[PDB]
Amino acid sequence: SVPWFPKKISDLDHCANRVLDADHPGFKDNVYRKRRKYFADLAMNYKHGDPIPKVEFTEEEIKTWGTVFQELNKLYPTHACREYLKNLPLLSKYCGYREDNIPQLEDVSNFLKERTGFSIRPVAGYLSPRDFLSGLAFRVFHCTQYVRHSSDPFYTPEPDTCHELLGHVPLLAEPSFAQFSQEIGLASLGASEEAVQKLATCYFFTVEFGLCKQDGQLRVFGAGLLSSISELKHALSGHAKVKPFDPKITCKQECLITTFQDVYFVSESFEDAKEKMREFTKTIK
Ligand SMILES: O=c1[nH]c(=O)n(C2CC2)c2nc(Cc3nc4ccccc4[nH]3)n(Cc3ccccc3)c12
Ligand SMILES: [Fe+3]
Repeated sequence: SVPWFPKKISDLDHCANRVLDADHPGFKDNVYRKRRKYFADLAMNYKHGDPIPKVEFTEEEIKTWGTVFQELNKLYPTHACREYLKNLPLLSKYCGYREDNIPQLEDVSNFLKERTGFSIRPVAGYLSPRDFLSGLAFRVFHCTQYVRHSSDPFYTPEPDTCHELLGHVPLLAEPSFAQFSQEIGLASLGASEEAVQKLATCYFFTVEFGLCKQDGQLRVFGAGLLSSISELKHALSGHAKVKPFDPKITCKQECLITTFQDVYFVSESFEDAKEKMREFTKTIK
């Protein structure tokens, strides 16, 4: 029968806590060790209704952010979709997006709440697909608060806060994107294991690695691209395989992690991607 799923936004307290390795940069770092523990604990003890704890980031952490931030910002005008470019300066103004400042999740959450009703919840680590997607049903983005190791600013084995803030947040501020995202979460609620994996894959090739066509040009809206200097350039380089976004086809595609994607999917628009998902979710309900 139907598995447990959240019925209200505070119900995410019951799944968001259901979560390093030696190959990771920073395994070797005792200070980074304690820091990550500190971030994980903040997420574990967060309960819905709490202000998200404000963090004093270290100078090393801010420098790492600045390095990623600076290089990525050179590429956004020519690579990011128009919605991304529209919202990014608003975040600069209202949430302190600067090369020399890491935005606080609480500010970003308040900004999004007034823009689309989206909000942030710090998450200690990787959640099951089901739990992660369930947050979106209440317009809750489960969001990492830690920073990648300073040794390698340009690669992270995992979503860190830099990826969340530069990759995800600007589009969550966009009504059409937020509707699309929430509908993925809503479709997942209490769905079968198979449906959840299918929805997770569609989410992956849209929210995380999606491309869209705007005024005849391919642009990027996927968060994983927008926080990855290499793959951002590669995705629009012309040497990449591209297919039309089509849920029944896209949900079969394998989600690669330790490498560039084999293929990227192109949505006509967020509205259209939304309409296709709606048609698709009917066949998996
Ligand atoms: O917890 C998740 N569970 C899941 O099942 N999915 C998949 C989509 C259903 C997730 N996805 C993302 C965010 C995310 N952003 C990424 C960017 C590039 C590669 C992987 C990414 N995962 N997270 C958050 C997260 C937080 C800490 C460590 C790993 C992942 C999850
Ligand atoms: Fe992500």
